[PDB]
Amino acid sequence: GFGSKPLDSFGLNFF
Repeated sequence: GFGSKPLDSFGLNFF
């Protein structure tokens, strides 16, 4: 997603 977490479809996961 986009945010401070590990992997997501858009890189690093949202909050």
